[PDB]
Amino acid sequence: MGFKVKLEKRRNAINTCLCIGLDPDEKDIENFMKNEKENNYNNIKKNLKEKYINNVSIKKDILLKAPDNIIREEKSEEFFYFFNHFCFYIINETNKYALTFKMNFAFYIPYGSVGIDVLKNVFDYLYELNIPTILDMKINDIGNTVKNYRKFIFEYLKSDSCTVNIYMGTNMLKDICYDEEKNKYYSAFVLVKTTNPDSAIFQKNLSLDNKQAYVIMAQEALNMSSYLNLEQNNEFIGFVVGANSYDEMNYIRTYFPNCYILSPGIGAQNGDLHKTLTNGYHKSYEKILINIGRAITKNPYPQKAAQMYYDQINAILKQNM
Amino acid sequence: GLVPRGSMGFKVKLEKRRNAINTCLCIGLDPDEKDIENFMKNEKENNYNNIKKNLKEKYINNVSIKKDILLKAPDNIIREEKSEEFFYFFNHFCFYIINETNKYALTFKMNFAFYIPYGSVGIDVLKNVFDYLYELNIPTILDMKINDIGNTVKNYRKFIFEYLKSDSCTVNIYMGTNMLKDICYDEEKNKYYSAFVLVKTTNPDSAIFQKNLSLDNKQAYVIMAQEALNMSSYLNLEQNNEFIGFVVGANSYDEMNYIRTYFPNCYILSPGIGAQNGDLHKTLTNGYHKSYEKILINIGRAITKNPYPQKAAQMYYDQINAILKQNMES
Ligand SMILES: Nc1cc(=O)[nH]c(=O)n1[C@@H]1O[C@H](COP(=O)(O)O)[C@@H](O)[C@H]1O
Ligand SMILES: Nc1cc(=O)[nH]c(=O)n1[C@@H]1O[C@H](COP(=O)(O)O)[C@@H](O)[C@H]1O
Repeated sequence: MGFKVKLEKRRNAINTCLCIGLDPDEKDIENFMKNEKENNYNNIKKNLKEKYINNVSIKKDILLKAPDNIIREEKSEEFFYFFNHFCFYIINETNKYALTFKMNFAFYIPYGSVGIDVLKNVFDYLYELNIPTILDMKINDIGNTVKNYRKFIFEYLKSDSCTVNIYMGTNMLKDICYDEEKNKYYSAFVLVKTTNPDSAIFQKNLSLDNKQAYVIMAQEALNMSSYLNLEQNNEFIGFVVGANSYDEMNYIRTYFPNCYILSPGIGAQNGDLHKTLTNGYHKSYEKILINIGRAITKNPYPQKAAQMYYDQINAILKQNM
Repeated sequence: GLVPRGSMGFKVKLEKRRNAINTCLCIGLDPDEKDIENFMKNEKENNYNNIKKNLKEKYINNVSIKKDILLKAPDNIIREEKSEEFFYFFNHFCFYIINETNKYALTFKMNFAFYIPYGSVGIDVLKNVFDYLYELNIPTILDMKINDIGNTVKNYRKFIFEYLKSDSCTVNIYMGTNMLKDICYDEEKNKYYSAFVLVKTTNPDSAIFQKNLSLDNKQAYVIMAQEALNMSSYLNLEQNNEFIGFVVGANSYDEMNYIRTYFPNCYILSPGIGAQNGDLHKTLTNGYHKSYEKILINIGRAITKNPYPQKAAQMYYDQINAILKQNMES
């Protein structure tokens, strides 16, 4: 059924709220290319033994080839092959510690179409493993236009959820989280308080009747969730609250006690894991997803990086229990 | 004293084209699935008259992606290349619109959302569309409303300004204006780029944050506009012939007036004429600047869903130019 149910069931199976961010940059892909040479393509060889590699949509034949053969006979496909295999490696190494994976669209678009094929294969692979997914694309537009993102994200990729910037207004959510024609409902996290250094400029400095913009925005997002009856349908509108934004995390959790929060900003952005999880804590802890991207994906051994975040999260979750 | 194509800042490119064609029409190219399907059907019914005309154009030979496919005879596509049929008819639909309408366009605006919902195939089309517009030298806007943290948003900059070679893009600065340092500036190459930030949009509930939120008796959209310009100054964009401008809906007459009043020389991009029914005389009058290119009037479906887009475009060009004339003759 809904994302609410998928998250709950996965939390029951793995007992964490780690969200692993999969945001590969050019340097990471090139590094993977290089390491794999030095290592006799060990990680790619592992990827090929996994069963679900056989269920991805795009250029499967290419993906199943030996690296040595790709490099000589399918050179034009080398970037595709190593990019896709980088993502498969990270997933295969870390999925056992992940409540959910968040892929930031920005990392999949800058080479043109090739990265979108990779992104589709990444979502196919996670769907097959039944791991909850988030597309972080911060979508926003008028209703007629945004329906195309609903199609891309929820029908093409079959994502469970996405991120949305509702500064234009909340009506867009009607065309992102709801498909009237098909009677389908989808989940989204709206930007509330972000991690960038100048985030106060509009999110805090603007207000409406003694409340900061971020509170107004959170409240209006939940009002739209209500109008749509999302939770009735096991889907939700939640909040992106920065892991370096303790006061706001604390406020949001206090005043919206049962909201779903997605919290990026730990690791590469120096956010604080203990404070973030303590301030956003909920006993149904799928309601406080702690996103870790670069601190895992730019680590020579991502499994060990994932494991340590998993263990620390779990030790903090017990403290708060 | 002459600058070659591609070797000048967006400010200069817009002003030169405005001088040439004397309009502020921005043509929106937002093809939906029905548009592509309808094009395929109509071409099939008419022995591909419009595709055959596309294939005559010299610059189709200059686009980057799958020329081997694009330049095939249409009946060969249907028979021998069925897996490339959608790519071919989608790309030729966009080329057909461009070919029929470009002589009237100050700029074309492509909304990214229309090119993504089929996966990679639409991004190949979008790349070819931007390469084609670049060859024709027609000013471009990628309407993507991009936003993210600095490290992430750089990837959009690379896609939009290096891969597509767009002249400009739309940006949502609700996260903050620091992101503009990573969009309108590339520190590594020391290159500067142009953008339009969202100020007042056309959606029916746009007031809910843009007007309802305030700081010291100034509404959010005014604060956002000022902050964008402050960053533009800091970055020295206009000294490098680039700019940060504002998206202001064609239906937002009072907001357009305030913006032009308070920021007299700002660049405004105004969607909402045509399909969305905004008042053209009211918008163009409230947003008017004697340098026409500072009030771009976007028209999309009203042109692209018309059976005769060349004529539809000519009719909006003429209507706009008539209103420009009235504003110029006082
Ligand atoms: N959506 C976001 C809102 C935000 O405020 N900060 C942030 O980092 N993100 C995204 O989360 C991820 C953080 O990744 P990392 O800093 O763990 O690598 C990236 O995809 C960011 O673009
Ligand atoms: N960027 C926008 C901001 C906005 O407020 N309204 C709007 O319509 N747009 C875009 O302009 C175009 C309007 O096209 P049309 O209504 O003329 O077809 C579409 O790409 C919209 O997503």
